[PDB]
Order: sequence, then structure tokens, then C-alpha cells
Amino acid sequence: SMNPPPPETSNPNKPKRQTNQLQYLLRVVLKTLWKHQFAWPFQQPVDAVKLNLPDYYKIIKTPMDMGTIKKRLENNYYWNAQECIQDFNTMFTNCYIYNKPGDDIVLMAEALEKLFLQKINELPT
Ligand SMILES: COc1cc(C(=O)N2CCC(N3CCN(C)CC3)CC2)ccc1Nc1ncc2c(n1)N(C)c1ccccc1C(=O)N2C
Ligand SMILES: [Cl-]
Ligand SMILES: [Cl-]
Repeated sequence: SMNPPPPETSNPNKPKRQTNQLQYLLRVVLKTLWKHQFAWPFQQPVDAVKLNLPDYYKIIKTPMDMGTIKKRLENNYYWNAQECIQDFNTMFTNCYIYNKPGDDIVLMAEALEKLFLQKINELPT
């Protein structure tokens, strides 16, 4: 297939709030991962046309990426911190599902996930 539309990044019907946890997710967690050397491939949706991955969306029905997460945080899409944590987890898990233990992109995902866990460890109460 071609690519689906990217995940929604705004919901005008959903109320908005900026909590200490959401602040930390944007200013610390997302910022740290985004600026990591390995971030580029995760900064926008998987492009199955450009990467020549005809079966990507047969396998991955819940795509996610850090570009989407960034936009969601910057747009105040998330009401609960858990929504954002779940998106990071989906992004990493999809990479492990589609690819193989040896692969460069998997090594990159694992490094980013470790960093994610180190940062989320200090998520405020
Ligand atoms: C802006 O998005 C991307 C840019 C590039 C890219 O042009 N370069 C330039 C060449 C560069 N190399 C130069 C040669 N060197 C030895 C290694 C580094 C690596 C980065 C490469 C990949 C990009 N995007 C990308 N999105 C989602 C994917 C994914 N890739 N990978 C690699 C996957 C590959 C196959 C199947 C799935 C994925 C995947 O799960 N993710 C998350
Ligand atoms: Cl997309
Ligand atoms: Cl399909």
C-alpha cells in the first residue's frame, strides 16, 4: 500500500490543560530524544513508499512516531501523561515487530528506549 494519513495531532473538541507531567514530557523527555543522534528516522511517520515496504501496514496497524508525539505535545492534544507514554511505547514496539534483532534501526530504537526510560523515571508526581 501507500501510506495512511498520519495520526491525528489535534482534537478541537477535547479540552486542554498543561500539567507538570505534560511540561516534563515536552521539555525533557521529547526534547532529549528528539535531539539524540538516532532520532531522525523517528521524527516523522514511517514512509513505506520511500522505504519500499509494501507490507508495513499489513503488519503495523497502529503506527506512531516522534513527529506525531511532538505535535501532540505542542498542540496540547494530550490530557493525560499516560497517553503520551503509550505513544512512545507504540513507536518502539512497532519497530521491534517489523524489524529483526540485528538491524541498525532496532539498535537505534533500543538506545532511544533506554534513554526514554531514564527520563520517564524522573517524571514528577
Ligand atoms: C527521514 O527518514 C529517514 C532518513 C534516512 C536517511 O536518508 N539517512 C541517510 C543515510 C544514513 N546512513 C548512511 C550510511 N550509514 C552506514 C548508515 C547511516 C541514515 C539516514 C533513513 C531512514 C529514514 N526513515 C525511517 N523511518 C522509519 C523507519 C526507518 N527509517 N527504518 C530505517 C526502517 C527501515 C526498514 C523498515 C522499517 C524501518 C523502521 O521501523 N523505522 C522506524
Ligand atoms: Cl502516515
Ligand atoms: Cl491493509
